[PDB]
Amino acid sequence: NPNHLSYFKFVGRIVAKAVYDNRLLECYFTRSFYKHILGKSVRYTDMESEDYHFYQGLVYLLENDVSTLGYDLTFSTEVQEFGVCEVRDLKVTEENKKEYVHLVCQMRMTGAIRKQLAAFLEGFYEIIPKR
Repeated sequence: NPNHLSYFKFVGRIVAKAVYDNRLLECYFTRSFYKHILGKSVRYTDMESEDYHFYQGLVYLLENDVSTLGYDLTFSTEVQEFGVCEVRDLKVTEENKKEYVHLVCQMRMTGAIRKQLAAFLEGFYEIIPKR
């Protein structure tokens, strides 16, 4: 849909109207999307629901030495958004991997939905103040 951001802002308006009216909707959003609507970071365990084989890659990253990978990595990942695939920087090391897994999970979760999400939040905060 070429207008999709506007429709996400509309549905965000309808969600904030239901909340303002104190009326229950049959919405069942992910914990990720509620975190996005609260401005909270996601956690790597969220990838388990969104992309199991990437969570599994991170679990091979947790509790294992980088030497198990057999090739080097850096802070960059391929993301499909709107059907375009692009390699995006996240800013690897034993200190950074704590950050690599966080930012790569951000990139993989938001990259493909970052603009839909920002439109929804624009629809939401119009009616219900963020604070």
